[PDB]
Amino acid sequence: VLIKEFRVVLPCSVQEYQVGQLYSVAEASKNETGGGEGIEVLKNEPYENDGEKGQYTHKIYHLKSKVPAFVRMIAPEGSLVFHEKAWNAYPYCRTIVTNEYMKDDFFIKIETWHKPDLGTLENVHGLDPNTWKTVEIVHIDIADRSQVEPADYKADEDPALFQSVKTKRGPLGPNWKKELANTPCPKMCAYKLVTIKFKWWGLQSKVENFIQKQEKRIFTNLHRQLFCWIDKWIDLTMEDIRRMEDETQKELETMRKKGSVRGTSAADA
Ligand SMILES: CCCCCCCC/C=C\CCCCCCCC(=O)OC[C@H](COP(=O)(O)OCC[N+](C)(C)C)OC(=O)CCCCCCC/C=C\CCCCCCCC
Repeated sequence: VLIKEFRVVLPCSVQEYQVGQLYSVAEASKNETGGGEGIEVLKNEPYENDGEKGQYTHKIYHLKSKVPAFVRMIAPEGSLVFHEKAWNAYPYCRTIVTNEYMKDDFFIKIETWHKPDLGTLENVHGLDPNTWKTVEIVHIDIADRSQVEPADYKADEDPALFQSVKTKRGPLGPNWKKELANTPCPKMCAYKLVTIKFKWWGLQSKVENFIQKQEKRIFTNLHRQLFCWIDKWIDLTMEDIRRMEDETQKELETMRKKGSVRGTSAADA
């Protein structure tokens, strides 16, 4: 088992992010879908478990050629399908990724708190004090080029080179964070606690570390994009998002069937 907390500080409010995250996840999902691989949405509906209200989503990721060669080698044919269930009770979210073949020996749990600060809160998820001390804290800086994998870099998705037309939140320079700190502009931080378990003798350490590395990468590219697409979603209402999600669900079903594979790829070459 491996636990890490990823902190993503953004130049936007917690309120704006609720819309921004959904808009960005919808677009990022389409960018990964095609040629038999990609995202499939099974459910996206409201819920009210116990005394909690929120949005529930059930999605399946088809990652045949997106996983590294070593994973295709050990995985039975047709088992590289992953279910992602998420109970989004924004500003809080609980997501769990599972795999049918792995049953209980595999899971990716992502628990996120969205707060109006700059990633200074400690143990926001209130984990056991001693356990918390063994959790690695990863600070994701969407403006830091060094945190981007060369293969993923795109100058048109570089927040360090982009300026919003509708908010004027100019290009994020090296010291944008400290600047924002003393700039009473919207600010927030997503504390994403990721707990990974991959029980498989001989590969546990390797696979758990691999998945954390990939979650880091996915969080990094997604939020860099989220920021650069800010003019696309900054003026949207939750209602426009629910309309977009309905359209997206349908567009995914069709994309996944046609064309070739597109999007992010992982390789332990
Ligand atoms: C033997 C049989 C088993 C073999 C398996 C062993 C090998 C292990 C290899 C792969 C296993 C891991 C697969 C996990 C799939 C990755 C997706 C993921 O982990 O989704 C969770 C993240 C964080 O959850 P969230 O609540 O923050 O967001 C959700 C927003 N809500 C709540 C509104 C819905 O969701 C997001 O960021 C959403 C961002 C959307 C963009 C998705 C990009 C990923 C698509 C392709 C990349 C694939 C690379 C392969 C490596 C995968 C490792 C991660």
